[PDB]
Amino acid sequence: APDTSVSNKQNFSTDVIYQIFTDRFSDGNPANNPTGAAFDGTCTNLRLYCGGDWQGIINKINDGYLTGMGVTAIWISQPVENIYSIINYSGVNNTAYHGYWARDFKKTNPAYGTIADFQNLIAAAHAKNIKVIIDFAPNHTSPASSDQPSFAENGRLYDNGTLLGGYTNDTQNLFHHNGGTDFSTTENGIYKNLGDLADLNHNNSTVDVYLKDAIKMWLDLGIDGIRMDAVKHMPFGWQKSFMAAVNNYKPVFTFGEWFLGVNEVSPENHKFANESGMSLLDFRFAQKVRQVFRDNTDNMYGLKAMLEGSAADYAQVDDQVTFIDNHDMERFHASNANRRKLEQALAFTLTSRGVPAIYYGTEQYMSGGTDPDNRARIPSFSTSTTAYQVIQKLAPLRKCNPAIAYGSTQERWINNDVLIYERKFGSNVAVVAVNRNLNAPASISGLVTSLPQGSYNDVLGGLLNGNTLSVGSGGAASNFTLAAGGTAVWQYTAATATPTIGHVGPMMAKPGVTITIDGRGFGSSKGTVYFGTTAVSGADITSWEDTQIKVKIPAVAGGNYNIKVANAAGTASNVYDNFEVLSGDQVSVRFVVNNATTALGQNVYLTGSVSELGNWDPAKAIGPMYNQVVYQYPNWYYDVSVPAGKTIEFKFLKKQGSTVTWEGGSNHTFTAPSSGTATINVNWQP
Ligand SMILES: OC[C@H]1O[C@H](O[C@H]2[C@H](O)[C@@H](O)[C@@H](O)O[C@@H]2CO)[C@H](O)[C@@H](O)[C@@H]1O
Ligand SMILES: OC[C@H]1O[C@H](O[C@H]2[C@H](O)[C@@H](O)[C@@H](O)O[C@@H]2CO)[C@H](O)[C@@H](O)[C@@H]1O
Ligand SMILES: OC[C@H]1O[C@H](O[C@H]2[C@H](O)[C@@H](O)[C@@H](O)O[C@@H]2CO)[C@H](O)[C@@H](O)[C@@H]1O
Ligand SMILES: [Ca+2]
Ligand SMILES: [Ca+2]
Repeated sequence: APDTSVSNKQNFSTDVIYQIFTDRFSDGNPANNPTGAAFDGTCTNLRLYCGGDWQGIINKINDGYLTGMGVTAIWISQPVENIYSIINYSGVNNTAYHGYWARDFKKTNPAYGTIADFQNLIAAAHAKNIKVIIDFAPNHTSPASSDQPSFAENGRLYDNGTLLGGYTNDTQNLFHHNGGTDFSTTENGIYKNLGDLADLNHNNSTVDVYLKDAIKMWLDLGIDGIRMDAVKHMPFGWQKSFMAAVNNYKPVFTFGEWFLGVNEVSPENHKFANESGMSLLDFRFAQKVRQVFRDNTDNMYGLKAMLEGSAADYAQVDDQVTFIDNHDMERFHASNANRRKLEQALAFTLTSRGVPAIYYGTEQYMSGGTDPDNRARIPSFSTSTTAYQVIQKLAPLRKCNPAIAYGSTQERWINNDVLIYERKFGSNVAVVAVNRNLNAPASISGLVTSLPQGSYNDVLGGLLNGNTLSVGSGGAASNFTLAAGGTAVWQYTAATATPTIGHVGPMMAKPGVTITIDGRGFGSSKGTVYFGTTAVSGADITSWEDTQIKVKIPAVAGGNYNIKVANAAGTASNVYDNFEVLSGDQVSVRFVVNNATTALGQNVYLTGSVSELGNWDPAKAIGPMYNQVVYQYPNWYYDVSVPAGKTIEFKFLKKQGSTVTWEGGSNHTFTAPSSGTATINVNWQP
């Protein structure tokens, strides 16, 4: 099938996501609605259930609402069984309508539906070419109080109705018993509770295995992607081990939530996105779009910087999920603000790099502050708004114009208020002009593009006051005026004659797994795929088309590789880098080193005998290690993903800048478990 097909669970770049809060979309089946003091059919009390379900979702899909808009994927609330307790948070009653308070991951939330409802959901969606994504939140169970076992459901965890354990008297130690985090350090928000939420302990085998098994069920249910909650609050290594489990079974596009504040830029965030096996919600894009188009606290120059920098910081920028708002911020649209801002920001996001996500009700200009305020019931299914039409006109271009889905980004004109960018992929080009100034037009002269000579109509049809464009020879545009609040899109498409790789997924897996290579100009006859210098052809290439290739990863040694393709005639493609070949199935192991005392600005790292550990390369060492919560300095710890059942040799080191100090003696040695987790404790050899 082509790259754009609904069946492509590895690439969401040509798609447009619609983020839905199940409870607040549509109640197609009142019968499953909760009753009593947990329900509010008026949905005036934003903390109880309003009754939205899967059925309601099916209904909107079938009656043309989402399809009419151009949406091609839907992202919904965590489907698992939540707690039933109404929780009084100082006079206010709170229900689990949000689905973030899990009690059993192998069961559904009856307020949303039955498994059969779920299966119908996927069916209906699929039938209409819409992919399905679900939230997944393995960091915790529910709000619990260690000495007030009667409070809520005491963070109890079940396994398909079977009681695993509770927060009080946690002998098995399923949970963390370290107190609450003050979000002070990365280490602090990982090993402590998020408020009163029962913190799961990924280091306990039971927990480890339970979670890995739970996600398979859903995978077996046919989901197209997973949205991970609180990735920044769980151990990185465990998460990488989780990714491996998914990818080594049934790979699906996975993205996590790692909140970034205004003007915040984190290297940890980059690294996670680059090596964990999942991509992230592009908080950096979001924050910056808001400042520029909404709060007006930065200008075009700032957008431009975020664009060029992110491109450099993320190994796979096109896998970052963009948006303008979501359930964790106030609605972009403000009561009394000019709608044109929300419109401009939608246009922008839609034609920009990444995977655009639209928060339900945006197209309806919903207003609302922070939680619970940004979680109201969509008040209407009108296709008549300007926003609905914007999406409707742009969304489809992600499928038909590869420049938009996979192209580079390039600034071609700019000032404080204006920004003209060019996207390019093969013989495809898209040019976008935005004039944030709602009061002043701009004189546009000196514009050069890669567009062929000719005239171009605004793809928006003038909806946002766009205009036509006249490109002369040399792609130089003739002078024009860009109306105040003006937005225009122009484009050029044509066949690509040379193999050009636009995307790869999954990006990390063991040999034998089939990966997906999307692009253009691959031709129709099988060619060759290169993993590094190793060539793959024939049978192992399970399928080959012009825009997509499916191939089994050869049994090469664990590591990082570049991928490349060559057509049947031997013409080679561009290189796609950063593919990680695992050394085998993975397990999560806690490494602990005793008495490794450092000096300031000097940390301990870990390295060893396998690719998962850097292969003795200090530039690729794991770390820096943690040292405050679980184990206190001078003891250091760290949760690492390693090849299951393999015998491994390792050593700790002290780095400072790029200046290294090795532990003395001989490598330590250990054999990873076949499954479950383990804890290796040793002392620093001087
Ligand atoms: O002529 C190519 C030139 O076009 C754009 O420069 C603009 C500039 O952004 C505007 O602020 C204004 O000064 O007009 C210039 C065109 O004369 C690209 O930004 C620039 O890099 C490029 O060289
Ligand atoms: O908190 C992590 C911190 O640990 C290391 O610093 C040690 C320092 O070397 C010791 O002499 C002692 O004063 O305790 C510090 C930890 O609290 C790393 O040197 C440092 O970079 C790192 O942030
Ligand atoms: O370079 C591969 C080599 O790396 C490690 O050797 C360290 C050694 O442990 C240190 O004491 C120090 O002398 O630097 C060596 C790196 O050149 C592993 O110990 C070793 O097995 C491996 O071959
Ligand atoms: Ca219902
Ligand atoms: Ca945690």
